[PDB]
Amino acid sequence: HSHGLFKKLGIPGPTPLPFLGNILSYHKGFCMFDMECHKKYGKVWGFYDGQQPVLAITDPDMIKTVLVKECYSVFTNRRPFGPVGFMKSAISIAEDEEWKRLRSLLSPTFTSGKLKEMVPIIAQYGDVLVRNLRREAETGKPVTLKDVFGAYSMDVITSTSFGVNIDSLNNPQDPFVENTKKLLRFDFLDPFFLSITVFPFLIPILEVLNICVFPREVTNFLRKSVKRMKESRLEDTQKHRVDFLQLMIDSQNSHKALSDLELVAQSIIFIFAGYETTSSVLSFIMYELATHPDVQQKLQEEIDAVLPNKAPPTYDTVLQMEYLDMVVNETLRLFPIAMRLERVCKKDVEINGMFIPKGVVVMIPSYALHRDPKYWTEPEKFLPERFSKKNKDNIDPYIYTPFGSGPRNCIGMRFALMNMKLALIRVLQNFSFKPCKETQIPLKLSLGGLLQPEKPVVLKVESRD
Ligand code: HEM
Repeated sequence: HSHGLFKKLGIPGPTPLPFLGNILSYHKGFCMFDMECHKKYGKVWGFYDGQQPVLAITDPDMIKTVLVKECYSVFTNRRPFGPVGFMKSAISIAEDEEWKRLRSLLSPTFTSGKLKEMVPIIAQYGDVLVRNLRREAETGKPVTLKDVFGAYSMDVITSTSFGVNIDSLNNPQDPFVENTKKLLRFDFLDPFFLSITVFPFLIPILEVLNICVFPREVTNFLRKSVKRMKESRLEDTQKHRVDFLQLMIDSQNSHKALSDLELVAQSIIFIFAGYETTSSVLSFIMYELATHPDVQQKLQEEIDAVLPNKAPPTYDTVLQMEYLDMVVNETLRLFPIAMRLERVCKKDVEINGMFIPKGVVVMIPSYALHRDPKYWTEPEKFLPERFSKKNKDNIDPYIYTPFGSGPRNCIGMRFALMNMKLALIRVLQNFSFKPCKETQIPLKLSLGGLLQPEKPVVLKVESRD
């Protein structure tokens, strides 16, 4: 019962109930709870996830000392979350020294160089998306974005980690599409995870019963999948391509190296971390564009000016589109799908005047901060202008953090950005998007612990001649 803590330190917050902490307050989701506390406790506050104390911070400098300055020594890990199994060694779950080794070994995977080399691969599935989406534009019945984009997203993950070239959308069956599909990001407000937070003592029990938040079904398949390919597939050499797996294998053959269990776990996590995030953001971007016909027109003019007569998109060409970048960034402001960044304080400290005791989870409420009236004129509005070179000097890099910051930010950032824009450039060269009847306006965020549409986005899709 650390419920005494925040008053003992003099830190404001809502009143915990015995056992539950402040969880009952999650009935309206992480984001709405965060915005409420901000409005009423000011710069910093505390609360309890069961008996787990969590201190929220909104100070640009404070946030930076945590994410940047003192990542290495004090604020290195995220909070443990459930029985994790062999995935305990995935880079985004790993901790302290184990984590640093992996971050180092996997860094070259996401180089500028290696990114450029993957353009021809992912571009090839831009084509396929178009081909596909076209079919629906003829059908004239409203499109489901999460489905069209999920396909695209899966298509791109598979190929860029050993080239498993599959049209997911039309191959509803293939063993490989089915397993991966089931790799859905976790809802830390579902019945299961709510119980884990209140009875965290129940975790070691589950670990001993070989139960795991990553279903046995999918991970088994994948290890046994990666199995055949990793050796006895490319054990014949020739036509070596660029993909995360080879990239990781190449460091397997001459604090170095990756084990045959650690490599399987990164492979899985990349999917987990990339699959639904990419597809979701892309839905939010298409939503914004359809409910803002103007911005879409502006965007299609830029694309056409840079890439005349449907010319195929490229690396250098993509880094050159400033309005595209603006639209992507605005969308992320409004829908920063991680919602919060979190670090566990490993030892007593004081940071710009405020003392953090060992064991507290320090939490930065991204969704809140992105909508804070202090930094944003018209917070709730979709306005890409906000991110023009003529203004970007006015956005604070520790208020706007859709991919986090410091040494433990999204290692897949440049790749996510490039991949998404590629999808957009090709989709927008060919079609336009339009609100439907079944389109929700204004859209409504879920009650869950995911940032996602309450009801999946469906839009009218019109071809360009
Ligand atoms: C647009 C979709 C995506 C968004 C919004 C996104 C956002 C983030 C955020 C906010 C974090 C936490 C950073 C922190 O703790 O401060 C993160 C971590 C991470 N992301 Fe991304 N991400 C996206 C796609 C990706 C992709 C495509 C990959 C790689 C394939 C990726 C791999 C990771 C990994 C491995 C971590 C943990 C890094 C570490 O602990 O060293 N995510 N992501």
